[PDB]
Amino acid sequence: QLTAAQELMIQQLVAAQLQCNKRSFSKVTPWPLGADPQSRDARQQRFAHFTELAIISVQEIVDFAKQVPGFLQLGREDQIALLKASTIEIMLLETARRYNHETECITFLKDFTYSKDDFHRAGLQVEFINPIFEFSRAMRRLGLDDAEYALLIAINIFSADRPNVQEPGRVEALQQPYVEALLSYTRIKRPQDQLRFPRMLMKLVSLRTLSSVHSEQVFALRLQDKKLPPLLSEIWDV
Ligand SMILES: O=C(O)Cc1ccc(COc2cccc(-c3c(Cc4ccccc4)cnc4c(C(F)(F)F)cccc34)c2)cc1
Ligand SMILES: O=C(O)Cc1ccc(COc2cccc(-c3c(Cc4ccccc4)cnc4c(C(F)(F)F)cccc34)c2)cc1
Repeated sequence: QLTAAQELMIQQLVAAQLQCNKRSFSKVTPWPLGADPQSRDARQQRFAHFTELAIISVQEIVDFAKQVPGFLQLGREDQIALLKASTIEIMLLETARRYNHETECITFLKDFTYSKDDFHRAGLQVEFINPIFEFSRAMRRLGLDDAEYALLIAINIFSADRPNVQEPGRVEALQQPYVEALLSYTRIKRPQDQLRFPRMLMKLVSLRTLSSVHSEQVFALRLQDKKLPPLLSEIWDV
């Protein structure tokens, strides 16, 4: 019982997500192969490889948001305020989406697959990596399809409570149709489990905390002179 209008909205979202991601292929610094043991330079090269993946992701996320129906109707100031806050959360959703529970690794851009050890080997701290993997496993147990991921991202974008939002009324009104679509879609997909929808919305709660956990990781780089490139530092370093 999805209405025609809801079906159309969902098609648009899934088509946009697909196109934007394919556009992230249409060259990152390599993962260091052939390094010496305990190497300063190897570690920095790993970190640099990761910062460049993050820079690819942020561009994909902005490109996707611009395609989300209603986003560009908002004032430009609100567009920026919404994307600034949602970028890390959407990035962690797309990360969770690429977790393989069999291997316990994350695969980025098809070719780049990494373990907890590999993230640690690049200089990221256990206090950040562990909750990300915990979240990824919890996301895996939900079994979201492409429509559910796209809808959840749209809902995340139109959060009226982000810092410096000018027209929170308009933002909340834009969130409504996407919340309503996800409610309808989840009922049809799994009618016997009436909790899958609350459990999904609850992942937005966890993402808020992960953003805070991420802020602490960013801060921990300041007392080990391992700083972010300027682009990432602008959106992430307070
Ligand atoms: O834009 C492009 O064509 C390509 C591109 C894609 C990604 C990035 C880096 O990744 C991000 C992620 C979250 C937001 C922005 C961001 C934008 C970006 C933006 C654009 C349109 C609507 C909304 C947001 C614009 N202006 C910002 C400003 C300000 F002070 F206002 F100048 C401050 C802080 C962030 C921003 C950037 C930079 C470029
Ligand atoms: O694959 C596709 O098709 C699309 C796609 C392409 C790329 C990506 C993201 O790619 C990555 C890969 C490795 C790390 C990050 C990264 C994160 C995010 C993060 C952190 C730990 C583990 C997983 C993810 C957060 N913070 C970082 C910081 C910090 F200092 F903390 F600011 C520094 C450097 C990297 C990071 C990002 C997603 C989707």
